[PDB]
Amino acid sequence: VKYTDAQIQRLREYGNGTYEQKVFEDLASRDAAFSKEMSVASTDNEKKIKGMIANPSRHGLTQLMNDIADALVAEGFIEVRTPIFISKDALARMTITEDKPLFKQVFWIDEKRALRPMLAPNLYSVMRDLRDHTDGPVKIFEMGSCFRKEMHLEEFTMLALGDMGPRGDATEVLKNYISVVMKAAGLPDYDLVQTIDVEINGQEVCSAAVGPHYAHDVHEPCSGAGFGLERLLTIREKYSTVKKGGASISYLNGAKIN
Amino acid sequence: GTVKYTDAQIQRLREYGNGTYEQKVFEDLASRDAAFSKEMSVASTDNEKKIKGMIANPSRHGLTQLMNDIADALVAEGFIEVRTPIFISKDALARMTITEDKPLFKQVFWIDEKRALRPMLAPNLYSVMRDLRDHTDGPVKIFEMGSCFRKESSGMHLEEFTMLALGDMGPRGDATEVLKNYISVVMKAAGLPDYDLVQEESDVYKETIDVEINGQEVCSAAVGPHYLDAAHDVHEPCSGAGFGLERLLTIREKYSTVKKGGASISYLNGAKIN
Ligand SMILES: Nc1ncnc2c1ncn2[C@@H]1O[C@H](COP(=O)(O)OP(=O)(O)OP(=O)(O)O)[C@@H](O)[C@H]1O
Ligand SMILES: Nc1ncnc2c1ncn2[C@@H]1O[C@H](COP(=O)(O)OP(=O)(O)OP(=O)(O)O)[C@@H](O)[C@H]1O
Ligand SMILES: [NH3+][C@@H](Cc1ccc2[nH]c3ccccc3c(=O)c2c1)C(=O)O
Ligand SMILES: [Mg+2]
Ligand SMILES: [Mg+2]
Ligand SMILES: [Mg+2]
Ligand SMILES: [Mg+2]
Ligand SMILES: [Mg+2]
Repeated sequence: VKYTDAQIQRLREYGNGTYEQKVFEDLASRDAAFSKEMSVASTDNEKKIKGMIANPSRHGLTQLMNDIADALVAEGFIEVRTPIFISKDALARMTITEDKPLFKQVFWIDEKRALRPMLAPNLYSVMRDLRDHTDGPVKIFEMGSCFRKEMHLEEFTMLALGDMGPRGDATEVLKNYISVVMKAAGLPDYDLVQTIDVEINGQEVCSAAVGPHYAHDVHEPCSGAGFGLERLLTIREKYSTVKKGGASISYLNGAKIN
Repeated sequence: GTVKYTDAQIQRLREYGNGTYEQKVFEDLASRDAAFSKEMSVASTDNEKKIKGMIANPSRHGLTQLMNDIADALVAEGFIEVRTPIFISKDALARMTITEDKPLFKQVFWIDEKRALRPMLAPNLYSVMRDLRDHTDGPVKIFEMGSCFRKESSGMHLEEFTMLALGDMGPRGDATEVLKNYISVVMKAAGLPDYDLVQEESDVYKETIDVEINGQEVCSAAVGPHYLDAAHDVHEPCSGAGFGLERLLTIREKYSTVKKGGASISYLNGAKIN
């Protein structure tokens, strides 16, 4: 037998082991193993919190953002920051209209504005405006919170990068940007799947595309990529749920504080 | 003379310019208007040069850099950096005494009947601090940097702004002296070592110690008060402070409005891109 569904949830509350694979010969040995792993998880958790208090660090998600950002600046990307509020018109230009499944996921603030569910609308706007000021390509990125009604969080942190303007072998260039990010995040091993998706062990962590010309008749060449940063951190740190590494009032850097 | 730029001219000058236009005086309307024309061209020229420099030398964002500079200083002092949700509950607001009758309540962006965009970081920081007290007998020192939201209406006010808030529960030594010292750490790390501390009235905290630069508030801080601590199950000396990071950046970089240094689709690091 295996751990019961309820035992798995109990083990994952304080523990970050891999519990779903354990197999046992009878209920007695399952229950003995469970008691031991619960005790170890809880004590390990307590020690980890005591260590953060004794030797505080930058938050794990902030650190991951800084590691990636310094890699992208070194590659010539400008960091931008855009508003969390976006307009209904802006969503509709992303083709996010009443009929699109994503539309039902939007948090509205009033009749005309919403919490952004992705960074792309704002980033494309900023890229196009920066291209008005130069003959060369423009490469930018943003990291920030996005929101969707719902490895899913209602508030999650997206990294979005974009490259607009003259570029040769766009697809190879985009794959290299993905490499830069994944390597800077400490996740060098990953699969590319088909638009390009990045997966680790079947779990999508990025969606990227060349030429998303989805207002103007004539477009600049453009490519971009969006990464879920809590997902990357969860996979790298081997946290047993996606709720432990990001923003929380129950978890702090993988450890449960209550 | 006594003639100033008109209010509309000041707004037009500040759109692309970061000069100090409100100080200019003129003898008559003709001279005012000629100066306006000249200073508008200068402002746009200077703006274009800044944009071209940013394109030629890609960099981290100014607000992100300020956040990193302050955060590293606070971690060096033993503060834990936390990140908490932007969503908070109506009950959490009530525990801060932000209820239907209070003016700040009118400023809250509601997401549904029971949840709002946080207008301040204290509700979540109080929760995390109290839980961390369960794991130590010593001081509990935490901070968060992140977006807060208020309906506003406009000088030095944004609807979305970035607060740095810190909390210190059970400090070693006098709570007010410790608070003043951590304010000093933040302000020096921000590159703004010259500031005044001024006692100010508060609906939530009764009285705050505010950080003011040339009369402009950039931080409110408070020890307690006791009723507010006890509402969050805190029963020991406690203090905290909340800094407006865009206001700090605006003053340090001498930007002419508070809309230029933070998140924007029109401005990038003090320059207008459209
Ligand atoms: N609710 C969410 N919680 C956490 N991360 C998310 C969430 N939605 C998207 N992401 C991350 O943001 C990236 C942006 O991609 P995209 O908007 O296409 O996601 P998606 O197709 O809705 O994802 P999924 O199928 O996993 O729900 C996703 O690859 C994922 O890494
Ligand atoms: N709308 C806003 N835009 C930008 N910064 C803000 C805004 N509201 C508050 N802040 C910053 O957050 C800090 C802590 O918030 P606090 O509640 O004390 O502000 P406040 O007393 O309402 O400010 P003010 O009187 O300027 O409106 C303030 O000192 C200020 O620097
Ligand atoms: N008046 C402003 C700024 C302010 C002042 C004192 C505070 N004291 C605290 C103590 C413990 C935990 C959090 C806080 C907190 O953020 C806090 C914030 C506001 O709250 O927005
Ligand atoms: Mg989805
Ligand atoms: Mg996807
Ligand atoms: Mg106010
Ligand atoms: Mg005030
Ligand atoms: Mg104040």
